[PDB]
Amino acid sequence: TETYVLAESPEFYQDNVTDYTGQISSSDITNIQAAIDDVKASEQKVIFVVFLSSFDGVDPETWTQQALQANGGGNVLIYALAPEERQYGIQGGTQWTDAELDAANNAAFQALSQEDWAGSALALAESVGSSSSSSSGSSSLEHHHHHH
Repeated sequence: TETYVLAESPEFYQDNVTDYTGQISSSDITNIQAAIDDVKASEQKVIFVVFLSSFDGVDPETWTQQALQANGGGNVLIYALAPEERQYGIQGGTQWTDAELDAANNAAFQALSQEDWAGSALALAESVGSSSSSSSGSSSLEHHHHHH
């Protein structure tokens, strides 16, 4: 019974990638989004990538955590990147392990040293997307249509 669910997909989550830089190519933003949705669909984990100009005076890890608090991060992961200052921060919700967060940190960092800012977010998602196995649960949906 390792098949997927037909239709009834989550129509929420308009975007998982927000920029304040305008430096990231729109198509690559969609690529990052696609990588995140794989995690959202298989691991039920919702990642959020924010490309900031800088952190002003909030600090990267502190900024992410606060954004996570306001979001009530259950399955949420806040990733804040400041390309202008080569600094970043990564924090996940209750449904994320310290190991997952670290792997995501190392994943993004690889592209960040290369200054491939968009690739860091993409790699961050891929590090978790690769976890997508044949582990299917007993779940099935249907809008049984009213008649008489």
